[PDB]
Amino acid sequence: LFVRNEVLPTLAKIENEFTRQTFLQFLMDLYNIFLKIDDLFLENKTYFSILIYNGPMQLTNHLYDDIIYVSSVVENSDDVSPSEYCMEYISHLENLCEENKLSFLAHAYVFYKNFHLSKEHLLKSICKYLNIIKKLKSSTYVADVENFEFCLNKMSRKWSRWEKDNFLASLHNATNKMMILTK
Repeated sequence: LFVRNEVLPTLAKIENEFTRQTFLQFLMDLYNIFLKIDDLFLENKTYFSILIYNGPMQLTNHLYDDIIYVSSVVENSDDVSPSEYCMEYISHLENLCEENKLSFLAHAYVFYKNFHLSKEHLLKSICKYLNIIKKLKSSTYVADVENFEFCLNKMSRKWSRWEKDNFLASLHNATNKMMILTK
């Protein structure tokens, strides 16, 4: 199956060598990137049926609820909105998807993947640092990534070698643009 034999090794190979106001913005940025992914799936309902019919993932809803919670323990909470950088990235995903649906899909995947892989350490240590009592809904593991990986395996069964090549190459680009959203 494509994920275990091709995607996960490729990601392994791709391994080489801040106030509360700011944290709320961080979550708003993440909410909007993930929301955009959900919108670009629905805007191509036919192409992405296996990820839709698989049924919605829970992460956007978790972040939504987590933004409401964190809003409650931030002064001037209604002032904060998505950052300049996030709105670039949202347009970039539109554009990516417009050009090549699998180029876009690689970027969605890596985003779900790298968030899963880093969320628990990040959100615990940020919420410690900023004295934010309640653990966030979006730090919980609810198989979003596993479900993503399940759908990749099924989609890859109807992909040309070329389409797989594009997807695996696109992981590099997505991995990099990931890091850049870490400040």
